[PDB]
Amino acid sequence: GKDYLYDTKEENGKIISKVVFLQENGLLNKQVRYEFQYNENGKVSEKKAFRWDRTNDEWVPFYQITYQYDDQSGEIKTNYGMWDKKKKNFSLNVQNMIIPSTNYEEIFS
Repeated sequence: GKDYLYDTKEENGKIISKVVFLQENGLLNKQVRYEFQYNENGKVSEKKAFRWDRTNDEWVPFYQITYQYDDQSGEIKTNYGMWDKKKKNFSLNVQNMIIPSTNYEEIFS
């Protein structure tokens, strides 16, 4: 079965990072690391996700989402890109999607 151990760092009131460990059949492995940055209004502006590379034991960038907010829309506009290991940017498989504002807290995984 799957259980999860979460390690969350907060600076004052804001989550800055979260690591998810997968617990499965008595094993414990790093699964994903999230890092968060915030706009001037204190809302999340950027989420970066890292994979755990077991060949080298290091966090490697995986994807990046940026978030834009609108007064009247009730909607958050998100722009996602995957890490391109040659270009060293998030230019692969770029896609846009809308999150309802009511699901804001789910950004923190």
